[PDB]
Amino acid sequence: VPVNISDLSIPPYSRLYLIFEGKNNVLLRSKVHAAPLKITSAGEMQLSERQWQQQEHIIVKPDNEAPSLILSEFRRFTISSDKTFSLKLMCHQGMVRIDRRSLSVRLFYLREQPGIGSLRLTFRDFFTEVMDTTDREILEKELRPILIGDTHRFINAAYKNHLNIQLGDGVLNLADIVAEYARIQKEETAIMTTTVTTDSGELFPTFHPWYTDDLSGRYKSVPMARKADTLYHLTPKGDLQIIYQVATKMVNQAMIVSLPNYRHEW
Repeated sequence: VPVNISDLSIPPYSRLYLIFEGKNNVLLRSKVHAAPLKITSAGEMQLSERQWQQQEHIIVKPDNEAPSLILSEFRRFTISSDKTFSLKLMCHQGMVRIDRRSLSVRLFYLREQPGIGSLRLTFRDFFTEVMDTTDREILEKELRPILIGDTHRFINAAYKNHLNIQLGDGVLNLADIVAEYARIQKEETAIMTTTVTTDSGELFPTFHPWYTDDLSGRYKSVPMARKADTLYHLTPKGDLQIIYQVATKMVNQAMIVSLPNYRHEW
C-alpha cells in the first residue's frame, strides 16, 4: 500500500520497510520525533531512570490539577557551581520558552553513554486563562507590570501547591526560571554576547600564529581569558553557539559567541 512519506509512524519494537525503484538513486533527508509522553494524572508520580531516558519529551496536561514529577538518578549538566549563574546561562541559551498555557524548558543531563542527552518538559496549563493571549506587543506590555511586580500571579493558586520538580539530587522551582526569563526579556530592550557572520577580517595571515593550513584571513579574537572548559551548542533552529569561561576567581561570567544559521552556511 502507498504511504505518505511526509509522515510515517513506527510503533515500538517494530520495523518499517520502504521499497524503492531500481532506476535512478535513492536519496532522502529525514527527521525523527519521539512520541510526547502525555501526563494527565494528579497528585504525585516518580519516574524510573529509563522511563525518562526513553521519551525525550514529557508534556503534562492537568485535567483538574497538575501532579508533581520526581525524576530519579537525574544528574543535571552543570557548567558551574553557581545556581543563579547556571539559570542565567540556561535562559540566555534560548532554552526556556513561553507560549499560551505552555511553559517549555529543555533540561540536559549526563549518562554513562559517551555524551550527554536532552529532555524537553512542556507544562500545559501553567498560565491563567486571562494570559492565554500574549502574542501581541500590547498584551505583553500590559502584563509587564505583573512581571515587575507580583511575579507569582500569572499562575493561579490552584497550581501553586505543585510548582517544583525533584531531580536526582537537586530541586528545580519554576518561579526562578520564569523570573529569569522575565528579567532577560526586560533587559534586552554579566554575560557578554557577540554576533559574527562572514565578517571580522582583520589581516589574519602571519601576525600572531604565522600561517598554517588553508585558513582564510578572517581574524577575530575573544576579548578576555577563559577556562580550559568550553561548551558547544548546536541550536535545533540552526544557530551555532560557543560558550567560553572567563578564568576569574571572584567573577564568573561568560562570552557567548553566536554564528547564526551555521548548519546551512558552514
